[PDB]
Amino acid sequence: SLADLERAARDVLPGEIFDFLAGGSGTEASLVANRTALERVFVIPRMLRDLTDVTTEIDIFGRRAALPMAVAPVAYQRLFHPEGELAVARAARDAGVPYTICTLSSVSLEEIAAVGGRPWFQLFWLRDEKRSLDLVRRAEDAGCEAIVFTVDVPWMGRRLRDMRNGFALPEWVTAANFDFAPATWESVEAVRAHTDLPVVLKGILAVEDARRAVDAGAGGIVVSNHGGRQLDGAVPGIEMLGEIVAAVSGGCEVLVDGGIRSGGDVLKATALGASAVLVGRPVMWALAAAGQDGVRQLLELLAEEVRDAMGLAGCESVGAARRLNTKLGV
Amino acid sequence: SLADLERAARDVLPGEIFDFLAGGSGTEASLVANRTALERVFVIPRMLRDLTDVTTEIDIFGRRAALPMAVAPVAYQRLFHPEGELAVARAARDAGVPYTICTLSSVSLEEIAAVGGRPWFQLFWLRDEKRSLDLVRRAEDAGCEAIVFTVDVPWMGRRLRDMRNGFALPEWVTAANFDFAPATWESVEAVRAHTDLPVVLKGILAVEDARRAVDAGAGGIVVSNHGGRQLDGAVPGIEMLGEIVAAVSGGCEVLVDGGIRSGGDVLKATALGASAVLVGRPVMWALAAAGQDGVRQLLELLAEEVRDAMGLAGCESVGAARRLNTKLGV
Amino acid sequence: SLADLERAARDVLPGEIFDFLAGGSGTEASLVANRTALERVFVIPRMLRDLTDVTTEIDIFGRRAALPMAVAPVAYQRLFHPEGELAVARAARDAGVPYTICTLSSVSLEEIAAVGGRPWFQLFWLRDEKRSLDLVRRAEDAGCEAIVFTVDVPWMGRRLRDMRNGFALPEWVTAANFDFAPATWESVEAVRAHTDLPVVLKGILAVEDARRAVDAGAGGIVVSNHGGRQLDGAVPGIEMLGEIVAAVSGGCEVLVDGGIRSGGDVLKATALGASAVLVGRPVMWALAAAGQDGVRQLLELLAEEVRDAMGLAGCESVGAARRLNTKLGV
Amino acid sequence: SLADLERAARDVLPGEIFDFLAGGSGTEASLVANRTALERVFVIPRMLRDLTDVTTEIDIFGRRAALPMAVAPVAYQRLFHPEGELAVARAARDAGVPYTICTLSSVSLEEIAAVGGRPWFQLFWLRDEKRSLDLVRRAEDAGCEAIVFTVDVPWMGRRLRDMRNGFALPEWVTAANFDFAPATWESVEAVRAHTDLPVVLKGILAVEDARRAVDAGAGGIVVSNHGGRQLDGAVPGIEMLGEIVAAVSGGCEVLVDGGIRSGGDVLKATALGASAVLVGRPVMWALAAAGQDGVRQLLELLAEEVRDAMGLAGCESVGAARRLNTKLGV
Ligand SMILES: Cc1cc2c(cc1C)N(C[C@H](O)[C@H](O)[C@@H](O)COP(=O)(O)O)C1=NC(=O)NC(=O)[C@]1(O/C(C(=O)O)=C(/O)C(=O)O)N2
Ligand SMILES: Cc1cc2c(cc1C)N(C[C@H](O)[C@H](O)[C@@H](O)COP(=O)(O)O)C1=NC(=O)NC(=O)[C@]1(O/C(C(=O)O)=C(/O)C(=O)O)N2
Ligand SMILES: Cc1cc2c(cc1C)N(C[C@H](O)[C@H](O)[C@@H](O)COP(=O)(O)O)C1=NC(=O)NC(=O)[C@]1(O/C(C(=O)O)=C(/O)C(=O)O)N2
Ligand SMILES: Cc1cc2c(cc1C)N(C[C@H](O)[C@H](O)[C@@H](O)COP(=O)(O)O)C1=NC(=O)NC(=O)[C@]1(O/C(C(=O)O)=C(/O)C(=O)O)N2
Repeated sequence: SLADLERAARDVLPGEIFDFLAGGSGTEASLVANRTALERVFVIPRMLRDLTDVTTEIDIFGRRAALPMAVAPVAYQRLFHPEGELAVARAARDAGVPYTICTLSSVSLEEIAAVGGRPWFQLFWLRDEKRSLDLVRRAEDAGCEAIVFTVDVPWMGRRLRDMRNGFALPEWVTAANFDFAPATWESVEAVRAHTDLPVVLKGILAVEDARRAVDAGAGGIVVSNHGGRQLDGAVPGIEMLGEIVAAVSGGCEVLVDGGIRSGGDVLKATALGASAVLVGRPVMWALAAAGQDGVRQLLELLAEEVRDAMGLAGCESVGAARRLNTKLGV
Repeated sequence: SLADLERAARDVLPGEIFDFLAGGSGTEASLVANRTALERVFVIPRMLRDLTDVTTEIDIFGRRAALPMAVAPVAYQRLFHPEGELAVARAARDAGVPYTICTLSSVSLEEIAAVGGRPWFQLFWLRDEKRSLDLVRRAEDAGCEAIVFTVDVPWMGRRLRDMRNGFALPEWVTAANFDFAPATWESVEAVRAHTDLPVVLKGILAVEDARRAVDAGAGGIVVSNHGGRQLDGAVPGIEMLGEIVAAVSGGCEVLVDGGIRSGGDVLKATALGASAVLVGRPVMWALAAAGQDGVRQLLELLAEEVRDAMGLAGCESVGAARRLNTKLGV
Repeated sequence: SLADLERAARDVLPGEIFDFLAGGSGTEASLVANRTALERVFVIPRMLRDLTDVTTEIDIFGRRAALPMAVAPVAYQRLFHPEGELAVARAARDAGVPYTICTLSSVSLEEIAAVGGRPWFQLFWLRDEKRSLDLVRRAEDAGCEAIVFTVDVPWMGRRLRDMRNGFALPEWVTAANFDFAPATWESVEAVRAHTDLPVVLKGILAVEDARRAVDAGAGGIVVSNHGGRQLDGAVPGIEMLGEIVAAVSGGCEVLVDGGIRSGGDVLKATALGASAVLVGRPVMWALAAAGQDGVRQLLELLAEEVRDAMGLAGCESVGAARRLNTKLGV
Repeated sequence: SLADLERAARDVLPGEIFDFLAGGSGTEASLVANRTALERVFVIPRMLRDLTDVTTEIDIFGRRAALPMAVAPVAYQRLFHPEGELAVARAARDAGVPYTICTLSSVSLEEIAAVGGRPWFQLFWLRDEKRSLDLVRRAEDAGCEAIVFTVDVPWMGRRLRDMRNGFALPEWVTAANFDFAPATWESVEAVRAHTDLPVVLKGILAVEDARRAVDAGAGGIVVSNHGGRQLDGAVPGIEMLGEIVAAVSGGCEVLVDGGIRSGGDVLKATALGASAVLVGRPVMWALAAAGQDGVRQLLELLAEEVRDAMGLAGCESVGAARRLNTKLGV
């Protein structure tokens, strides 16, 4: 799987960049808990069903995706490889997986979107509502299909790895969308009224926040502790997903991320009730280790592992994988 | 117990063969979980009962067995020792334990069955229904007493040990029954209508699959994650057994396997409600380390450990061992 | 506490004797679980009560004891020190703690009892009922106050340490009461009708066995997996004690043993509802390391630790310690 | 965070003093459990609330504090640094955090209180009720705002580190308030009738003790196992807090301590329902490593971490942090 890639990335990247990537907030309690949560989940597979036409495809936000997965927004991809966002966006397009353009992309969102595929745009709320809504309109004018409003960063968590490294953006990595402020529910309304694209709230962990996101007109949420990078001691998304799925009752798409490292982890997420996962760090290890061709290989291996895991679980379709039962281990 | 044998086998076998044997799918989460599940189970022994006539015998599929245990189907036994299946089948016969002939046996099922004893036949479903049913008829014509239909291998799991070893069958190990396709419930019907032998579905983990197996006319099931070799993250059988036993309500025999390493583990399986266990890897460690006499010694040591464990638990009979209570530890 | 003593004993004893002492059955799952069970138990202390007259004394089987504790029966004490049972019995008497004379004592039970104090006698059932009942009468004629009928040894568990050591009784260690058979409930009746002493069944783990022991006229039970020396995978006593206490409802004394290593462990046992503990291995480490004076020092340190733990928990009396609540940790 | 400081303190202090500070009673089961309890607690953060005016302030015992935190009473602060209590009290005052003057302060309580700020006084009950009540009156005459009656030390726990070190007060460290006896509920009444200051019972772990403390006229309790220094095997405070909070139903302030090492730990304590925490050992590591300026820096870092954690959890106020939900991990 992806475990060699992690090493290959540790080798090629300067320590302080691999730390920017790998790290969480505080004591990294939430970073590690993301993995322990997935490792505790056991799937109950079903046997003897028709697998003649096993398909990993889903429809999400009006469109077909090849797998129940999107590339998570990860800022400043030129930190990992000279072609940064463009290499990832190309591989994503060719794998039929959505790609989430960041607000802090090291290439302009217009350029990334011209790559084609299914680009989404991740929004950080700026101090000026008009700058925020102009970023939303640019993304929509540029053909982005969803606004992934990041709602768990009223400010960045305390990253002790980057504080200890005195890490700072190299001169040659820029925020290309530019020549910030806590978001609120009113900020969500402002975006929702400005766009006809689906608004996807990223970083929901409370059941009542899931519910309110539906009330608020979200088309989706991402059940996420931000890869353990925001509140240290935040519950993992994976530990809140089943509850959140039951409370939303079909009222928006429910994605999850944090620690997805395999196809089997995708199967577990789907059996908990997720519509799709986001994968972050692994796509940046592939990017670091081998640029566009590395990301394309990661996405093919993940595509094979999802298909393998589904069929061994008796699931012809992602919808069947959602109906699987689970059992929690120790 | 068997722990020396494991070492003795590691010594004598080429690394890549010991890996074929020892390995599971994916990250081996289900391989390890099989052991953690049994280690969590504590038996509540009963005291002061009559042990004058302690007997480990059971009746299963019309016939007496000496212990609540059969040899699991393990392909290509000539990988482990020159006499392969014949050495194991001889030791099994002389120990009064059923032996499961594989579809991928490295000696023909007719030869293995001529050894006598209580041979069962494990069926992999082939692409051609007529080849499948002809393998069933051969087994029945050859005096096999049960068809162990393996229902958890629509295709083989991803074995990272064998992928990393680029492992492949030596020239001198053949599939002797030959000069494959996902099974379904219709495949089960096809076998059930073709034979009067008991059909035993191997690889059931879902309660509703157990129930349906009874509905379908199975004479037995094996509650099994295939030794952690199929879906990585599949629940252990041992973790589903009690639920499955309660749902079947006596309607077929319920075997379990995965990680049985002692007589006490046999006692635990029986106290959870299993009719019998299958033992896989340990019979191949004995075979590797000492051929027929090694398997016979393993089966005598297991026979002594089962009898010891039963009497220390106050059980004169396997039926009394099924009535024991358990308590789950950490 | 006792942890230095363990080392001091490892130093002075031949490896194979320290193994006779330290060891359990099978994989020692039940030996280790005894410790993990006590370590999981947290006491909820009470504050601000009157401690003016804190007393560790109890009345058990008609008589006062200085602490809620007795010395467990441990065979062949001359293995650990030349004065063997006599050194332990002297220290026990002078500490006001009952001492359990073994059926396999390396000094005659008449000699051990002449030491005075509060000797109990542990009975193994022999093949001949008349030899058994004659051992009971000797103990009673010798002034023993209780018969501790060991009911968890229809035969000795498989001790892999002693099998691997080919351990056997030295020539100079004898069974002094001599110049065996599974006990049953009828054996219990036979003893109960032969003596007016309290009969204490040692090795009860099932709730229904506790209840039946009361029905049968037992004056006590010892909730015990025999220090993990009998069924490997037997639940720890400490894990069944609260349930057993509730089911007996005051109908006999309920002792527990296995892994008691401190006064705080005595407090935990009492807060679970035990009347008293037995301590085995620690009394033999003291004996090995320093003979009679070593056992007397162990008993004084345990006496101080029990008194300390009780007062820090707000308990003036052992009866108050039984009313404490507990909380189970991980 | 504080983890470097711990090392810096280990370096500068004599082993036997760092052990006086770091150590618990018995096997330190309760010392370690304090940390495992906090590490098991996950917060469920809320998103998208107004953080325009995030404030860490609370009102407690009539007065504003800058953070939900006080310095715990820790005896003989001149052990850690020449300025001992005065350095800590100065830093506490300037950080707007209450400081708890000990009965065994190595500077007189009148001197410590002249520093100003929000001094509380911790009371150990003496053999003579009149000495006890005269210490209470001195504290009140000296402008202390609360009496923190320590109710979990009828006598000091067995500190094996200090027994093994034969540790004893250096000649140059004195008990400055001087030129002891178990407290009871009558002792609590005696203090309550002698002072109009709030009486805060420190070392409550039982629900019924919490309730009785309210009945008794306490203004507060501290849910505390005394940093694992008193009963070894005492439940952690953090494990009883939620239950205690629910039982008090607003009837007194409920503080907690034991193992608070960060702002996130403060957030966890508050989400469990605590009014405020006490921090002990970390304030003495800062003191040892850098005297007054070290304590002031610790309090600024803790102040920043609390504010960070609150905002990442969507809490504008400590009252909002109390309403957060939690989820217990493994
Ligand atoms: C290096 C880096 C950068 C980001 C992010 C993650 C990493 C690892 N994230 C979090 C991801 O989208 C995301 O939830 C996953 O990382 C968590 O899952 P995973 O890596 O285990 O698969 C991001 N999530 C977002 O919504 N937006 C990002 O820009 C996003 O937030 C920022 C940022 O812009 O600087 C951070 O610095 C940070 O999150 O710590 N950027
Ligand atoms: C080397 C090897 C080979 C097999 C199998 C196991 C091993 C270890 N199994 C699984 C066993 O029957 C079985 O459930 C036990 O192995 C699991 O228990 P255990 O070894 O812990 O006691 C097999 N179970 C079957 O129903 N049929 C086999 O042929 C069986 O499946 C195949 C195969 O034919 O190639 C596999 O390669 C595989 O399972 O991974 N073969
Ligand atoms: C070396 C030795 C010997 C014995 C026993 C224990 C040890 C350690 N026991 C078990 C104890 O009475 C007892 O329950 C405790 O050992 C378990 O608690 P602990 O040592 O953790 O405090 C014994 N319990 C009994 O009722 N009778 C003994 O003679 C007793 O049983 C025999 C025997 O006679 O040979 C054993 O060999 C054995 O138990 O394994 N003898
Ligand atoms: C070195 C030392 C000394 C004390 C105390 C703690 C330490 C570490 N305490 C316990 C604290 O107030 C307190 O609850 C915290 O230590 C527990 O939390 P933490 O250090 O993990 O943050 C104390 N709590 C009190 O109410 N009074 C103290 O004097 C207090 O009790 C005494 C004493 O006076 O000698 C002790 O020796 C002892 O507690 O073990 N003194």
